[PDB]
Amino acid sequence: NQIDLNVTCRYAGVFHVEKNGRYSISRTEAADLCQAFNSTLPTMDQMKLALSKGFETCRYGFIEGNVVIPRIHPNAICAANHTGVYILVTSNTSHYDTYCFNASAPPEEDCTSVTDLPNSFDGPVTITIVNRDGTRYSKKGEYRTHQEDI
Ligand SMILES: Nc1cccc2c1CCN(CCCOC1CCOCC1)C2
Repeated sequence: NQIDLNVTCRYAGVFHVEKNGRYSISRTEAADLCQAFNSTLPTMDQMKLALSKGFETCRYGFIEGNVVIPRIHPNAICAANHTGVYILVTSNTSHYDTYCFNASAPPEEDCTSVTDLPNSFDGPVTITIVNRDGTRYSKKGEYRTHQEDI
């Protein structure tokens, strides 16, 4: 009973989280996930600022209202070579990664590791934060509040 959460650098408080390195988070689970990080789903304005500071990924994730990929550099296999905050328009499916926003984070690029999940609640799951440099932090707990997400 284990979940890996792959997390990125923060840019103006905004970061990306993948569950088990595969698209697998529902919109309701994304909100609970960010809450476990004492974070919220970013607004488009927050995300655009993060992008201006250096934030980009090659993965779809939720923000408040939309599913997006922030892109700085054109890449043919990432958001169809677009730049800016690319908005997913047409999809059959409901499960993606998530973006999260922590207001307490540094204002620009913070590429330090994440070493806590400060607002997870009591639970039976071994939750492991996995940073891009491989550093890991684990704790027993839960963050999902909706039964349909478990
Ligand atoms: N931040 C982080 C920490 C630990 C592992 C990882 C990441 C981000 C990328 N992520 C990629 C996982 C799957 O690669 C995707 C497949 C879909 O297209 C973009 C790359 C791995």
